[PDB]
Amino acid sequence: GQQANSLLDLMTIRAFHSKILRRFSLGTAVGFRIRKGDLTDIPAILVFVARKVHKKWLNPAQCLPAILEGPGGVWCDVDVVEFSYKEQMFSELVDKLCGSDECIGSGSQVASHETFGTLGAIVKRRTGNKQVGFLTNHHVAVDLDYPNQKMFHPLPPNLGPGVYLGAVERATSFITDDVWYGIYAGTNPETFVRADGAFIPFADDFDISTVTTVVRGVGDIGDVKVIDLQCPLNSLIGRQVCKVGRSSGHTTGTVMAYALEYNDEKGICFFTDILVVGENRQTFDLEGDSGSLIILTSQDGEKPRPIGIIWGGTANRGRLKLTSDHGPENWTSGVDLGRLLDRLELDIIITNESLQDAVQ
Amino acid sequence: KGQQANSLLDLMTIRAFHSKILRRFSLGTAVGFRIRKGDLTDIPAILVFVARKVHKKWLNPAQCLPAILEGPGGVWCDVDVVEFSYEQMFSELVDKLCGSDECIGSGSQVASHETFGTLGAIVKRRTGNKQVGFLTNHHVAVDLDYPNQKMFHPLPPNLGPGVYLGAVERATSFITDDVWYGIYAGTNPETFVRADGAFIPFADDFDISTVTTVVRGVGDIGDVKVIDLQCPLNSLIGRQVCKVGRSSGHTTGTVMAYALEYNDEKGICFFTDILVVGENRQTFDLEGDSGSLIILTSQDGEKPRPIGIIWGGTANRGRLKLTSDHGPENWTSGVDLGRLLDRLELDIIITNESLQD
Amino acid sequence: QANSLLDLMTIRAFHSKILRRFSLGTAVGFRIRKGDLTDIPAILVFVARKVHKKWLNPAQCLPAILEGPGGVWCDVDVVEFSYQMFSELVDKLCGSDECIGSGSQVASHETFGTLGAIVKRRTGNKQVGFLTNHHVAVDLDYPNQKMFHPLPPNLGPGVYLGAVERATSFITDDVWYGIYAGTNPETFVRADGAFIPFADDFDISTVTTVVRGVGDIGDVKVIDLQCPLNSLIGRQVCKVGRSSGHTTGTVMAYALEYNDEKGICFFTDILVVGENRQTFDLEGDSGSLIILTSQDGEKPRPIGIIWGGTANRGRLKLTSDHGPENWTSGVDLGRLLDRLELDIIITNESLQD
Ligand SMILES: Nc1ncnc2c1ncn2[C@@H]1O[C@H](COP(=O)(O)OP(=O)(O)OP(=O)(O)O)[C@@H](O)[C@H]1O
Ligand SMILES: Nc1ncnc2c1ncn2[C@@H]1O[C@H](COP(=O)(O)OP(=O)(O)OP(=O)(O)O)[C@@H](O)[C@H]1O
Ligand SMILES: Nc1ncnc2c1ncn2[C@@H]1O[C@H](COP(=O)(O)OP(=O)(O)OP(=O)(O)O)[C@@H](O)[C@H]1O
Repeated sequence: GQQANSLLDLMTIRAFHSKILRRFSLGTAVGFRIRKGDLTDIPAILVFVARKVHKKWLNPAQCLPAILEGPGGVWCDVDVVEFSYKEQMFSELVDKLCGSDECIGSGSQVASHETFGTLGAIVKRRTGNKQVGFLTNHHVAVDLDYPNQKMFHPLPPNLGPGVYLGAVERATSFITDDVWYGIYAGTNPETFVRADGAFIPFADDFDISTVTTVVRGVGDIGDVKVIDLQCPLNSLIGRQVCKVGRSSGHTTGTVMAYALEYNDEKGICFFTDILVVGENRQTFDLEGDSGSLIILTSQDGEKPRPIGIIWGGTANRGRLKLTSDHGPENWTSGVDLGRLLDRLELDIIITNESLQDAVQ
Repeated sequence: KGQQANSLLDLMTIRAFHSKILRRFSLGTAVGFRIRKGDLTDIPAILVFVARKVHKKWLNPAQCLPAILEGPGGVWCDVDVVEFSYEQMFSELVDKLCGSDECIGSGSQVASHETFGTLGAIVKRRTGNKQVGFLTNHHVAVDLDYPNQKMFHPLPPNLGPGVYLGAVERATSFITDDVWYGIYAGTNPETFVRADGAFIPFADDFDISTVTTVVRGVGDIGDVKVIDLQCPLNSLIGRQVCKVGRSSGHTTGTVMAYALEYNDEKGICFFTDILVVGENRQTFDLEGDSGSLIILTSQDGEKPRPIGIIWGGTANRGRLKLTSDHGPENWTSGVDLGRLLDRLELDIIITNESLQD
Repeated sequence: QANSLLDLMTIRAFHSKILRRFSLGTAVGFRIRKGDLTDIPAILVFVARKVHKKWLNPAQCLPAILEGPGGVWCDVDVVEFSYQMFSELVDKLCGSDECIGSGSQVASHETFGTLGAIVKRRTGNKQVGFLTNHHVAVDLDYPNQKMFHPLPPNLGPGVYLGAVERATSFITDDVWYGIYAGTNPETFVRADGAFIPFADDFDISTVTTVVRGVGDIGDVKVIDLQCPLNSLIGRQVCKVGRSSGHTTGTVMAYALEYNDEKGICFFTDILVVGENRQTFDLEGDSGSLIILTSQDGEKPRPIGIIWGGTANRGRLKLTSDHGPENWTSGVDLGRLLDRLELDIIITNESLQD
């Protein structure tokens, strides 16, 4: 008879009641109840519909209950959100990240022969030789069917001047929920979590001595921050995050929901990790920022800690409307950094001391 | 040496008397107040809508319209040359008129299986059953490619949640000028005015107890104000009007011309009744506002009076230049409420105690 | 065993729930086996694709026998639905003639069409005219159009025929058929029809009653819903159209029921397919008269009017070593006549008087 106070409890409650909510919803996530336009502190399951019609034009069989109970007597609220399923910045930071700098690092532009992207972090393989490289999104890194994919910065040789970074070695795709979350967050045989990743070691002839580990526009970042499923709920949802992109530069935002699910028509259930909406009714990211690091804003004057990377373009998928008298605002979807570094056995490099010593 | 134009009727027949030279090089013609230097004056005139207003140095005398016309009994009036061509709001009212409220009324969103529209008002038929329904335009109501077209609010069941309102009962199509105005306004055997409208009865099992007469943004409206065609010209032209729409919310405007006539290539001459332009170069209605009530803004502190409804959502039909320091601004066309209340015989409900009878 | 149409629609109405699960439509006719029609009454089930009964779930295998009230049984057939001629007749039906008649080209300001038969209202003034399809006759937002032959004055030389007076919209099956053919509150039997009176100043002396290319037709033939099944299904039909000219065909099925994703049930009356793997009407023959081929030295009798515009649309795909064939939909010209209360002037004596 207790109230949910962690992400695991809400995820288990949604798993118990997966069939009721999905009947008239375009998606479902777990977070904080949104009332009168801003987050409250009451845990709730956020269900996503296409329109919020007053419950006077709804038959009784379409009015979702506001309270659900799960295993062991855990209850939580139900909140209904109105979901929906090119302004490039010009500044001194975008120019440097697009290749007008003397060094490469996080937020820099990485390109293939066909698509652009954004450099993520500078990572390290935890096993074997422990080569040095970087990690990004495979939708900009791996072309489905050319046999080899090479990395160039800023542009490929067939499009402009650039240098050859490396080749894709390991790439990730949708994985089962059991390995990712550790629980059965659903009643479907085929539930996959989309977490793109790509480890590209630097070439043996590369000039790696002109790379940096500090984030341009954020300063110095700390060690990676893992997301625990049984921690207080106000530790992930409702916090302040930032991003450095090649197209939009430094942008700020906040975390709105966790564990977004889509349920395509063919029957496969796809989970999306994080939901980020920009601040001051701005956009958190453009299209082309896929790969940029997502870092929590420093609190009580500590070192900011990356918590994930941007999946890609969410404008095509749609936007969301927070209860207000203003127009809808788009969102941004992320991926957990911890279980994307564990699945690839990668280590975050924050300073040059761990870079110089491990380049041997 | 005679009398000057001083009203709408019998000085609009002056255009009928001279409908031979007016439309040779013009896209249309209306009657109202002369516009000079961008402001509306008080001299009655006949506005001539051309697609390009050049200075009188590059015109042969053939296409130079005179500034004075004559009619029956020695009546004269001026001639005006006007340049004339032929994304919803996000606020709280817009949200309340699309299903976020607990009541329905004028300005509410009414939808069919294909189109979108706005609720006109709450009405009663003056004979027979006397059931309380509502009225709108038919470009949203009727379809002749379906036997039944039903109304849902906010959305049809095949597009989203909603409630069933009713079906179309009466919708008079384009109607001739003789019964509408009374005068033979034109020398064309086939002259029609597009008085689109549709009376839609409420469902038998529809909850009446959740509908209202409040305009939701104008306050309380009075009895319908008929456009009497024997009053001075300063009774319709130049007054302030307003509307409530599902897309554009609540806006305001002014009346510039009356009885705008349009002739197509096939030969049929079509009259449009009311010309409205926005204030401060703002728009008066978006696309999807067709069927919204047009209400005169009340002066001297009386109750506002509805005088018409919006014909169609304008984005393609209308652009006119008033001043030579700003770009063209679109206009909105309306239909008289009071002769559309006669061919669709009705009675407007203005209080909440006329809903319980 | 059913031996008529009346008890053939009744079984489908009784079993209109299991059939609609995996079908694009349903009609009543004769069983088709190996590409030819048999003499066994059956119910045609129009699926999107034919597969062998081994890649199908047990609930997706439609039974071959259904029963209805009164202990009457019928077979079930599964069909695979897939929902200008240059001659001297096409020229004479397009404006080169010295007279107007059946099969002539009639045009509105927007669309083209085809004249049907010369008709006469049975009450009131009894003034002559003609009847055709309203998707040519009526422009909806302008009810009473003017009729011109061959072309409107804004498109070419022509003469003014008249203006539409009465037009037929969707009709419910209660008045049309008589039986409640369907357990659906909204079942519509949308028979196109439009009587266009001739103008008072029309010459009328240049109007014929013989069908160009068929000769002299007899009186109209009504379709009785309870008769021997080989009286309508399996017969030979023909037409005279403005676009394709004379063309022969064969009636395939009766009372076709197509569906739309709105919940409202519709009905189509007559199914016709071409002969020798040809097309029955290409485009613009909407309104052409459907006439049974003369049998045993008789006079051909009109039995329907083409709905039209179903060549670049519906294909009657067969699973017997060939490409899809085109089907044409028609409407019974006995009830289109009755509910508009008209006649059929078959000879010159009834036109003059
Ligand atoms: N399937 C549905 N589609 C559209 N609207 C619905 C549906 N189900 C419920 N609603 C409406 O959603 C309303 C509640 O949204 P919500 O759950 O957030 O309440 P809230 O947070 O208290 O209020 P607020 O709207 O102020 O954010 C319900 O009370 C009902 O009016
Ligand atoms: N067919 C035409 N096309 C373009 N311009 C025309 C045409 N006919 C007349 N004009 C010119 O329009 C000008 C007159 O406009 P108007 O009729 O408004 O007078 P006005 O009200 O005194 O001036 P304004 O409104 O511009 O201050 C004259 O130069 C007139 O010749
Ligand atoms: N829903 C369906 N979709 C596709 N195919 C089906 C379906 N149901 C049945 N079938 C196949 O259709 C076959 C029969 O078609 P039909 O009913 O006409 O038999 P038939 O006339 O004896 O043979 P023929 O195919 O020679 O015309 C079934 O026996 C089965 O093989």
